[PDB]
Amino acid sequence: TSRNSGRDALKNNILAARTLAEMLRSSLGPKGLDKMLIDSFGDVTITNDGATIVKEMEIQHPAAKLLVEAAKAQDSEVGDGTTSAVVLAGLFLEKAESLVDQNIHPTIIIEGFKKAFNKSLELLPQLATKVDVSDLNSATARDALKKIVYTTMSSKFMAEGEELNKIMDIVIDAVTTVAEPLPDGGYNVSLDLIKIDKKKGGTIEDSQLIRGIVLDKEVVHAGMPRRVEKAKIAVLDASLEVEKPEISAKISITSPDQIKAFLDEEAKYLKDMVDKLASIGANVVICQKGIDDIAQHFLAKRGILAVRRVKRSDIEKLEKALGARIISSIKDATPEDLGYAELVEERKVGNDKMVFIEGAKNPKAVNILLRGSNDMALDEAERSINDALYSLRNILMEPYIVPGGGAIELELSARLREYARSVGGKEQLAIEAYADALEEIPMILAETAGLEPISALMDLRARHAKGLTNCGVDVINGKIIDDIYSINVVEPIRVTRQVLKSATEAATSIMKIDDLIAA
Amino acid sequence: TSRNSGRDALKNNILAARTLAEMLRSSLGPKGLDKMLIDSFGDVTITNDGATIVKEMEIQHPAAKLLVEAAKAQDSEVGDGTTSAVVLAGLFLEKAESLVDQNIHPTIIIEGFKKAFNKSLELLPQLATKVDVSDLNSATARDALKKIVYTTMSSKFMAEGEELNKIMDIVIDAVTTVAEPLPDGGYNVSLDLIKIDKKKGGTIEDSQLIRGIVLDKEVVHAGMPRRVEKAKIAVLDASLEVEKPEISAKISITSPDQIKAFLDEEAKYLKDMVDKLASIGANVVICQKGIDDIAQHFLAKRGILAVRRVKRSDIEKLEKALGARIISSIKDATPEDLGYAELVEERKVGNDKMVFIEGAKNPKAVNILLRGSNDMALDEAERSINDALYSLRNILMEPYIVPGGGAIELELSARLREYARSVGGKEQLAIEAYADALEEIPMILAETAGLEPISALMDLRARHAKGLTNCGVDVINGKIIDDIYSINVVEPIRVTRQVLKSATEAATSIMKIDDLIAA
Amino acid sequence: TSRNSGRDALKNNILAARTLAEMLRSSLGPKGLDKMLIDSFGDVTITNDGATIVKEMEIQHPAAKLLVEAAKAQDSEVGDGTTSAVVLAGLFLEKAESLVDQNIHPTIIIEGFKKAFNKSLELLPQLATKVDVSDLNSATARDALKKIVYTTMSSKFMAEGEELNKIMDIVIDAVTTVAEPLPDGGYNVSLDLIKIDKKKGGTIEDSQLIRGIVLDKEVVHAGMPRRVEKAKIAVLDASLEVEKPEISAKISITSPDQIKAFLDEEAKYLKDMVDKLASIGANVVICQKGIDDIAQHFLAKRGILAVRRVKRSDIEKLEKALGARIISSIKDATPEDLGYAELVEERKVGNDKMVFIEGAKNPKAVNILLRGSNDMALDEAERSINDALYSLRNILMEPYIVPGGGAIELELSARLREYARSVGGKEQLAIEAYADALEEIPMILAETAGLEPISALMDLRARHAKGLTNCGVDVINGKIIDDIYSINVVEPIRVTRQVLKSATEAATSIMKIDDLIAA
Repeated sequence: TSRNSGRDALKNNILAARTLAEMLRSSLGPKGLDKMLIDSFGDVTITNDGATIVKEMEIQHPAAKLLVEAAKAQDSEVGDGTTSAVVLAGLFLEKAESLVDQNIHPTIIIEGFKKAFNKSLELLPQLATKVDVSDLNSATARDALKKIVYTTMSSKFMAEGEELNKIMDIVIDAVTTVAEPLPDGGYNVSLDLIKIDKKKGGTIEDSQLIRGIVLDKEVVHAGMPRRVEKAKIAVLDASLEVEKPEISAKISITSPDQIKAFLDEEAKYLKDMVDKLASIGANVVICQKGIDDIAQHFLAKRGILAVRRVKRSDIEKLEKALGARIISSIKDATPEDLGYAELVEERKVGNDKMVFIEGAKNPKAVNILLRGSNDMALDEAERSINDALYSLRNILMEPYIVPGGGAIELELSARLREYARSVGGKEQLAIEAYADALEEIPMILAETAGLEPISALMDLRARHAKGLTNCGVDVINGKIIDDIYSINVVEPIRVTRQVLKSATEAATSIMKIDDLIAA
Repeated sequence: TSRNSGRDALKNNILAARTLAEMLRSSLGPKGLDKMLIDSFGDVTITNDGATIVKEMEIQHPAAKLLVEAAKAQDSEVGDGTTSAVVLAGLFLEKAESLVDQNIHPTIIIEGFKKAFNKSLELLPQLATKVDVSDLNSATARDALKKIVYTTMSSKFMAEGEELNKIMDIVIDAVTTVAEPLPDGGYNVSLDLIKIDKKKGGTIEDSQLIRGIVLDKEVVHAGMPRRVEKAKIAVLDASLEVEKPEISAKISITSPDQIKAFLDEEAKYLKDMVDKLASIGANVVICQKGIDDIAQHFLAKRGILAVRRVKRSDIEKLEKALGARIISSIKDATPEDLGYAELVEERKVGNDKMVFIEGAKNPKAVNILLRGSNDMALDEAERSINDALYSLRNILMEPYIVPGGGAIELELSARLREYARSVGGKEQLAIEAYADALEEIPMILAETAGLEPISALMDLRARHAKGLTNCGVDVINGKIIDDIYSINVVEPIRVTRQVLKSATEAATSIMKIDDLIAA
Repeated sequence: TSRNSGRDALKNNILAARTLAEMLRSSLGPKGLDKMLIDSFGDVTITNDGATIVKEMEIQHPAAKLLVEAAKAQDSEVGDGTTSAVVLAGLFLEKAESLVDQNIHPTIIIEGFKKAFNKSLELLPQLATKVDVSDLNSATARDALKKIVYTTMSSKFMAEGEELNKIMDIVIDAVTTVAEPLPDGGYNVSLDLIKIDKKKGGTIEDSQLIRGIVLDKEVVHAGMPRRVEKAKIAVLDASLEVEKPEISAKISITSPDQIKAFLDEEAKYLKDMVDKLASIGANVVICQKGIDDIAQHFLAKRGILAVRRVKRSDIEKLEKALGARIISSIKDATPEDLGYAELVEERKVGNDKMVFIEGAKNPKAVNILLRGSNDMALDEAERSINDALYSLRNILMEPYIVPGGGAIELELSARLREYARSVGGKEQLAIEAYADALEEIPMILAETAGLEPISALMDLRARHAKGLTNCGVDVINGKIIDDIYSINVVEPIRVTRQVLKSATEAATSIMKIDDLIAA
């Protein structure tokens, strides 16, 4: 059992967490420097994604494991902020450590950072920008929605891709149509209710939203109906497979006719099962855990359109949208538990076959069909719609946006270095370190762009002093910019709010740990 | 888990990828020096193709694995450009490396190589000379084609074969007619529609084009037809073989009659299979994964010509030209699925048998039969034919040529060093280091030819300075030359355009990376 | 020969001058911890003066030697400031090392300290207080002068000496009469004209100012007048000694009588010289490099009081006051080169003999006579008189006084962190780190007294802000206190002005020096 002294243990934990942070920080910006990641299997992986470098690397120091655990817990809400969140966490820790070095109790530092964060959450709804809950059915004369998709695409990659951007703006318009509203000013839109299916080949301009369901399956037998009109769809949980007692009958393999007599006995049990489904009057069937080949001939003969591996999430929606009820087993199929579609057809997308389900009693869920060239251009175009889907769902589910390019932070740093003056003993030194820590974000972006960082930090400060919140620095420009609102660089409120929660959580947690005992 | 520092890693990853390049460049061009490559298993291989030397050699340090990935991707498109492209990537990395020593942020270098490159792509169709689409047919009084077929042979070889060259020039002529032409000086007949079969024995002059398809896999038994007139061809995917249950029926060895009856029951399943075919009335039959021995005897008894092991691609052409169906299995065969040939014969090439299907409506794919010599002299003559088809294909899909021997590069270097003047700031040093790198190609050619390089540059610069888009150095000649068109040293555009595309890709990617993390 | 790198060399010369300062600071202020210093010859020495601790110790590194030279030069003007001055140089330097770490060029840091210092100089007349220029006929009902002498003893001692302190107050009152009036409203008075003579074997109460001069000496032979009335004083540069030629006669040991006759010739020239002085009619004579015993026997016979060893400074104060002429040698003694005194007498002080010259036309110089007990208690009563006289000569030669207890410093730091708002660029950044360095003085005095420094700085910072100027921290009381004037902790303007002058000199000097080449 490995022991560690106090003083020493906190310094040793600030260093691991701090080593992770300054290592992620070459990759912080929207042109940030890409990492190279070799596995023990020796495959190389080059990315600028920050949630991917924590997952891909051996980390073992317990305080470095806490900081990835914070990143991971953050990784489900955001892709860029979870990068920014680790950098911020690291910059708070190296200021806390300077107060501990003046022998100041960490308890007080924790309490003065708690009052800082708290002041900050009452300044960001006033420092925020409020847009319309509905620009003429929330999407007309396009404006806002186009800038979020042109911006998010430029920030995540840049290069060439205008004929991709316009299609992505049309998709984003189609999701915006879906949307039904909350009396606050948010919306009841949901990523989860959105489902995106990608098919190989041709043009990205041929991608569309669907109100009903698309099944990406190619559907089992060529002889089954290629259109069904007024379809009664049965959904069944189990395999279409024989039901038999567990302990298994034995015949000799040294008699020929009996190997055929087990095989034919199980095969007349399947032909019974298919007759029960054609007696039920089903025109389509879904079976989630498989259909035998003999049974697929008998379903095709009786004229029934059968689907295999339709995954649990897609079934819940098909149930819910056509009014089915999930049936456990083929004896258990029963004639009013069947749901209903106007039609079910097979349609080719990019030469490949595909089943589109429509005429649906309620589909809350929607489907987007994405057709396009190759694999790298298709995977990348899906990813790109994803980044654009997620910015739209953050402005839809909360109407407030805040300016970016170092703005928000510089204002907290000046109101907090005004707050911290009215504050009393030993609490004021902690608070004024948290005001400086927001000032340590912002300038690093200007160094990423190839420009001096310290003269860019002072000139934003004096612009912030004579003017107001407007000013900032743009990595994509390479320069200080008069007015951030002008270059489209508004950000969702939720990318700030979460990284100030997860940086103040990771740093207060490394401050709160005075000992470490290891087996 | 091996860690490495930022800034430190960028230099180590340029060195590694610069070292690879600097080892391969002595093998560049038509006198370049050969490497010897010994495998782990001990196999020695002496070569000077550059895509082959990276395939055959172990590479371990990740930034030299990246340049190999650039080689790899270019090797799918060209065989000649890939040798050049790896060296080019070295000449760009060593000007970038000096800019990193002057402390100029990579974001700027990345962007200046980019502005230099964007200018170059708009200088290379104005530097290009465009010949003809096909006024009076392409190859008539042969000339331009004869020049590429003699010029490719000079590069790829440089020894006697005047009596090989007239034959290659003739084969090229034959291919060139086919064409299937595309708008605005394009063409559609290509490498994946060209098929070359080489058969031993006698002269290369006996080589021919075929409009139909040529099958190398022999007609089987002697007692089958060796010529079919007005042939009914059946095409079949599956093996002609006995199909039977999973768990395998057993009849004891110590009942010796009943094993013999089990065998003859399986011979009655085979003779049935053949008798179905003979009932369909297919005078020819093909089975892709095989014909049974009994089954080959019955097809011969009935007077049916059967072919075995024919490859997926050859089958598709044979489908398309005879109007046939690829049938799944003897059970799937049914009486509208048969194609049609005016004749089918077995014809002897250097004594040996070969099956030619011909008189086939509407084929786009062609077959070239190359007869000749024993074996080493025939594999080199097929290879020589390939090399001549690839120049003829770079000329067919764009009828654009660019002067070689350093003419396009020395001309981009002066036009970029004029462009780089009109650009301001430290980004002008960046444009001007990419003009310096093209001028770093070219003089290396003069040293490989056994001449002083720096004095050859000054002679080349002065003829390039008093005239315009002319003069070069030629490794074959072993001099400098006023008239570089005139000695036939001109290149198709697609070998330039790609190797300058794949050197900027590789070098731009090796710059963006600041970390390397290894398990 | 050892060489050193740029920036490295500079950091090492900042490290040596830092270690000196932060070691000299444990002795700071009047509660300061004393050092013990043992010499190479083993001599033990205990002191807390900083100009002594640098003298009694070997300091090796050249940049630390430079700082002793800045201390040596400052010790010659003040005995309190030079201690404070070492500490002030280290505290500016450790802020400079942070700016150098910010990658700021020294030329910009030097120019911002120059602008901080010129701003500081226009701030020290505004903070400055002028009491009077003449104070009811000066030292009258004494009050202000009583307080500076009692305070200077209380900082210098802090134990029983009340009945010396009162004597010291009479002596300061006596020196004040002397002081002559400048039209600035200052007073000309000079330490080079103040003289104190200490005799063992009494009580302090019997100490006096004298207008005329005191000769400390016992004055040679008792046989001469021990009181002279209307004294004609001869002053003589040389020895009363033979003038015989250097290339000189010799005499044999065995010619016994001629040896006695050479001895009597050197005594008969000395007796002529003495008779020559006596014909001139002199009554006192001073010979500064000596009196022969024969010349003393003969000078007492003529009723003449001769003095030996009267040093060159004392000799000028006696010349100017008696209207004498310093004569070179007895041959040059001549009758009107004599000065005149009303009387010259011997008076017994502490039972010890002492000679007083008085009735002097126009002396500027004064003499203070110091009686006391023992030897150690007399040297200390001398030292106590010294330091208080030194505090009078600084209040008298400039009529400006300033507050103490870290009042001036806390006030410069806040006015500069307002100056620095009207300044721009990287020289603003440098001004604001100097301002911070003044804030680092002050709180260390509260730690010598046992208080908490960060809590004594927050209570002073809020009291200096909500209250108003003359706020400080008293190390002798042990408190933060408002109106430090009340406590009597007012200093001369010249002890602050100089200690900022010499610190800003040492720190600029170690900053202008790039290299160090050492043999």
